[PDB]
Amino acid sequence: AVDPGPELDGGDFALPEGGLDDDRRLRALDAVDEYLTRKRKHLVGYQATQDMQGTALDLARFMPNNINNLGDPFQSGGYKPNTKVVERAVLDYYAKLWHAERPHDPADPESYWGYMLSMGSTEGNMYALWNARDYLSGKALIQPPRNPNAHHPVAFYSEDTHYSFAKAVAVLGVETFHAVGLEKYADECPLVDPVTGLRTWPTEVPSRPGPSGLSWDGPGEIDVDALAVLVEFFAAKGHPVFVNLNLGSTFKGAHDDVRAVCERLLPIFERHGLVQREVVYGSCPQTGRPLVDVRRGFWIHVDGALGAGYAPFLRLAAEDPEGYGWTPEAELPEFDFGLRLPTAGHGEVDMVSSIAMSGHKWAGAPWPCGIYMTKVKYQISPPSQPDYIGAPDTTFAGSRNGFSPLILWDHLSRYSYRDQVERIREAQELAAYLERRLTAMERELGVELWPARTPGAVTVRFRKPSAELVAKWSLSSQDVLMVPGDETTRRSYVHVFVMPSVDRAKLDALLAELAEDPVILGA
Amino acid sequence: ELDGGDFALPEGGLDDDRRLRALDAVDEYLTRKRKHLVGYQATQDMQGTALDLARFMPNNINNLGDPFQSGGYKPNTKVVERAVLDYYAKLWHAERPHDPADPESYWGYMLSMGSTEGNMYALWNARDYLSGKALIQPPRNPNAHHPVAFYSEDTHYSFAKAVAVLGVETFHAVGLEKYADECPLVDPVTGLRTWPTEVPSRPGPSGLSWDGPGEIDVDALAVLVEFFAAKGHPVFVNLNLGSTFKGAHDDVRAVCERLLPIFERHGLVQREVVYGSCPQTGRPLVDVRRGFWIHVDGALGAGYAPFLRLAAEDPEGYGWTPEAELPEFDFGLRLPTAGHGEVDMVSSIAMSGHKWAGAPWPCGIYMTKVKYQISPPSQPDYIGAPDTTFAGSRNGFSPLILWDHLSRYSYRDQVERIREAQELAAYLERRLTAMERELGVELWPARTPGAVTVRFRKPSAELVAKWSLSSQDVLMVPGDETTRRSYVHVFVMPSVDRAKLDALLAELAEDPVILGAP
Ligand SMILES: CSCCC/N=C/c1c(COP(=O)(O)O)cnc(C)c1O
Ligand SMILES: CSCCC/N=C/c1c(COP(=O)(O)O)cnc(C)c1O
Repeated sequence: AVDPGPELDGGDFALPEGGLDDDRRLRALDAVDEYLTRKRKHLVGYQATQDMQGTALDLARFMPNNINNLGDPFQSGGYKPNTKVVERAVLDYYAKLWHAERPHDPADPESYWGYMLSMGSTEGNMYALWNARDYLSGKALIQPPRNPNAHHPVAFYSEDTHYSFAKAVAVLGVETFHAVGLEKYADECPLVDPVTGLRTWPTEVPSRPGPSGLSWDGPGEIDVDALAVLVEFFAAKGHPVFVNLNLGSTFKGAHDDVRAVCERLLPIFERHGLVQREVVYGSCPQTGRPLVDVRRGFWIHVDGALGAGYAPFLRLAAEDPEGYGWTPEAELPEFDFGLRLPTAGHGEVDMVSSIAMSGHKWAGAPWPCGIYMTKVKYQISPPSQPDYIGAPDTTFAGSRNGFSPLILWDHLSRYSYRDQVERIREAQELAAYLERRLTAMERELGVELWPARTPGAVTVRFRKPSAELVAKWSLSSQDVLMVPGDETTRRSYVHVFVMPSVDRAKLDALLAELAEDPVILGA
Repeated sequence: ELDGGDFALPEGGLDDDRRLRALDAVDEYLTRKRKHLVGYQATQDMQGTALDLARFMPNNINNLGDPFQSGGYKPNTKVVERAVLDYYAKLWHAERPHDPADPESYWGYMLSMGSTEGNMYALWNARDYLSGKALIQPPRNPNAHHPVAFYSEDTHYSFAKAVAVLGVETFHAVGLEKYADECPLVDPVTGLRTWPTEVPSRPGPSGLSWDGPGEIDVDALAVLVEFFAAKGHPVFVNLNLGSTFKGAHDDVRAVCERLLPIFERHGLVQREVVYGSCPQTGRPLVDVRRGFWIHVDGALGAGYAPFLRLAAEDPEGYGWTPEAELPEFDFGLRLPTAGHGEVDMVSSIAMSGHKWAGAPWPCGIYMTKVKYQISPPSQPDYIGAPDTTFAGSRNGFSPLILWDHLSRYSYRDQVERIREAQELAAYLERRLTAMERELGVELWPARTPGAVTVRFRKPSAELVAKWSLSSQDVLMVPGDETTRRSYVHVFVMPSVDRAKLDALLAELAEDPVILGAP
């Protein structure tokens, strides 16, 4: 099989007490560059854009600055070397793209609020679930200028949800429907397990079945029917509800049908008094009663780590296909802050409470970054009031990366909407091309590759090749059990993500190597 | 200031001329501010890190997963990351190499946020360890599972945030809820036994903490810890090694010496913990853990304190006797037990790379030991490496920044950097008091011995904005809004030299608020 090339050797990097001379330092940095350069040119297995030569030329000049966007993006604060003016421009652009109300205005509850992340979307998902936990549990909101389960939120998300949510749930102590089901409602699961036929609580909301009848070969989209049954169960018990929906899922690149979910859940929320409800937020200032305000009892979060970066552009083309000269083959669901639905008796309800996106995914960046966005009306009173930063502590991070706003600003400034439509068009068409070539390879060589692509996704999955090929092309791997609870049914998959830095020549080079790979051939 | 109009991003994009004009405006703004920043604990001169490392900006580097495991995302710098972690492990007297089979060996990782991530991780780790959640895979008492957090009034706001995020209760919350009338401390202002909101810091000339050094009151800590330990609670203590406003160093060694006998008396050195019930008959599955966790928030100080203590150990060899003693604080701090065994006292340390070293963005280190590692929240296929960190994707450019920094300086050069900063902080304090005598104004200058920050009366807004002076208000008698005083501080980082201080002092001497001072 192929050569992935040398790894870095730890001996070259050991840092002695006396320091390293300039020659040893440069040799080491050159080894890093040679390694990273070879790997970045061949990476096709992760949802991370690899080409930003232009941003490097333009933004290298900023590396001498210790930039810190400490505090809320909407006030400078005392740390003057900051890029909050740039950060606000990037936030504004995405607020427009996601049909949020702009400008940000602390006096307008419907207006957007958001900030740029210093980790990746893990930060945005953690923040979302923190914000939701406190909002749904009755903690105090930010300053303007009988039911025992009312304060016990329950989280719902599909089996294709990223591991950051399992992490966030544990960090924040938000209980999933699975945990609450087992603890409080052990024999009352409303779903029958398709393998066993028993009413056992599933660990996550089922995703849609594939040809097998099971989720492993399905599209990776949440089963809306299953979600609605589960949400109804807990809403009827009096619990407020947190739902995460994946817009570009980690392995399959699937898009949960956010509009279908919202249409199906709104009447459930209305029936069970979760559209508008009174909430006690601590005891009353002196005498032993409570205070009360009015809140919704549900929170829909869209994990658009990947997909919030391209879905607006695909949807633009879908709305005017002759203008963009492209009809996307798959429909991507309405998902953003513009999604508004009628009710029986509360008027139009704006359905989505928050969105996360990663900048190092579709746009590309040299480090993790991204955006969390919500609305003013959801903002929680900050944990404390630090004088020393001069700006409110409204964010998950303390010190914040102020170079990432420059990265994304530079990116966004170089492309029109039409250019952004072209980038998602080419990726969609090249993903379809890859799937076609993989099935043609199965016919030419008489090998099984198990190729699969969810319509509208920018990723294609297929049988895992040799370890050396996986290492050369940074293929991401996932094992599946074709029948849950049986380790004899394991299949090993990889996938390829067709990002804007992946072109036809790169895919053709990979395909030529797959065709001669010893695992692929010697099956 | 920067004009928002220059930065609005149109649907159609910006042309190359508008783009460059905007980027030039940003550079001009940042350059002017960087050169005058003296009010925050952030090194502003990286002395060629940018020359050396700009070349890496074309790479989407991702150190996804554990630093000590291969993963599938091959454009990563984990080899570099491990070199950096190894350097700090040695500096902090941790056991190396990292080895999952050696419980005493270090484990740590590089942060993608700043020290906020490391403080959050430490409290998460401690919460789960002290509460009996399952530990990582190697190759009676109703309060036993209810940890209680303690830290001083000079603790950074990231802890208040972390406590809220993680649902860890502070001694104040638990005191109020469970033990409302049993506070063992008397309030120095009121004389009532009201639970204070944080562990008292040491008093100043006022008899109150506001003009004190900013170090935790070890007596008060010990009284509080004993109270909750005696009730059966396990205990988390955060100690500040270079506090945010006063740059104080909690006496970590004194704290550990005072707490160990308390832990031994109340069975917190080695205790049985229930971490489940057995798969058939639900009998408690059990291992032995400690019932306390001491974290050092070295966001700032973990970067310089080793080097000062190196000089203190050999002052004639380094040609410098530090004037203040910085406490032993690290993984090497080991105390005798009642039975003449030894206990390694500190469980974790956090440090920020954008503070003492300098970086273009927030970064840092969290470090603990293998014996404390918690079982990951889930098992992910698609990353390869275990999900053992707070971040998911991780900044792999920061390891390059710190490696490059550390590679350029010997231990002796690092000792010189902290020497120069200590001497310049002492100079600043002398010049401020000389200014009070020359101009006949009261500047309230204050510097905790051994700190690299000096606090003084807040000057005009204009000067504050020019020099990025950090501000803090204090009430000189807690609860009385008429006793408010506004301070600023200057942090003498390695990028602050005599000339910069002298220029600031010349402006302060003509400042309207300083000259107009009642
Ligand atoms: C940049 S490629 C390696 C990361 C893969 N996925 C991350 C990922 C994440 C967490 O984002 P981060 O790693 O913290 O930037 C969240 N949600 C979804 C749907 C994802 O797919
Ligand atoms: C870099 S100067 C602005 C940050 C000031 N203080 C941060 C700070 C932090 C939180 O670190 P970060 O902001 O997340 O990097 C924690 N602990 C202590 C003792 C601190 O002083």
